[PDB]
Amino acid sequence: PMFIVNTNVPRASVPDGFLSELTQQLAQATGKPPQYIAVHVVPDQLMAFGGSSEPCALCHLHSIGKIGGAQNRSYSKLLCGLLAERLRISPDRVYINYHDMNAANVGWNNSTFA
Amino acid sequence: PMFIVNTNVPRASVPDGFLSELTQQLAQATGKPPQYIAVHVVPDQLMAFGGSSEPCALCHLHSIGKIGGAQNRSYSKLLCGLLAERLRISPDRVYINYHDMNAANVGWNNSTFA
Amino acid sequence: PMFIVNTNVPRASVPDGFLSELTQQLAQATGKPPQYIAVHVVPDQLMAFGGSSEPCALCHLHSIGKIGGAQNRSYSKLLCGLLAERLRISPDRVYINYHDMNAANVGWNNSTFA
Repeated sequence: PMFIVNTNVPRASVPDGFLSELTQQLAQATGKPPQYIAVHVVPDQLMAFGGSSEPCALCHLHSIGKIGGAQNRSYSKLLCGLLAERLRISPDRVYINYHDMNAANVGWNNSTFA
Repeated sequence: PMFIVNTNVPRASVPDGFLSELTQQLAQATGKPPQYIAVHVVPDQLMAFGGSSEPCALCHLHSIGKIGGAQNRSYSKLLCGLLAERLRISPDRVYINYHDMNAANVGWNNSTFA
Repeated sequence: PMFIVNTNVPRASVPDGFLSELTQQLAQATGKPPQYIAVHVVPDQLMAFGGSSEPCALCHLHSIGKIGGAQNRSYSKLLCGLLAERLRISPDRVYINYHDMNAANVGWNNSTFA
């Protein structure tokens, strides 16, 4: 899995430990080994949500499998909860796009996962 | 819907009001309410288009529906026009990727849009 | 085609000439003219891979065709090789997502590629 969060929250408001927390919680939610989880946080962005520059987050989760209606609801509750608790972003100002990647379309370690 | 523009144009060259203009124009183009439109502009990037570094833009539009051949031509005319007028980016140095998202694959407000 | 590399490697560690080298190597690999290749490098990012903040890269290649099992293996060896040689990133700390775009879903120059 690969997770990115783009946010207008400033860098100083991203707490120490946040990447590690994202890694751990995504491993557990997806079932994937922690070694395969990559996370990326991009603060200080020029963004708006509904026209407003109040705190918001625009995100993507790419995964080989483990994407589907029920799973994605669970991920959204998890990830919105973390963004609310840690970055003080309202859940209704978060979008997360879920992308089910075929293994042949993910490169890693000089090859692909097919 | 959510829209990102990655550009090498400097931040000071992004005019005041630009995020709002994008929000408004995308609401009208997609037909979705402005409350549901999110926009993200990433200036000052290290980029090349066709081997050169004049102003350029690499973009993505993620929408739940409202993506298709004729719609996308109209969005491209609209968005290239805005990037030309406001950021002085030639239309032949813009790529926009259109992504039709399923509602179950978009998280928001602790759940999905399904 | 367009390629993005997000990395925690600092900007000063990105060699002069890297954008041009990516352009040329991707033109050759995809078989597309260099004029149609766009590249975007994003250093200094807050990211982790497997929980670790050692050097890593998270990448995307969007192409209208020229995406498939064997092609993507070849791209991954090429790109991991460049990231190792030029940015000193371990291949096993690189993900590259390959996205085969429909021509009608790519805007350019006021229209689409359809």
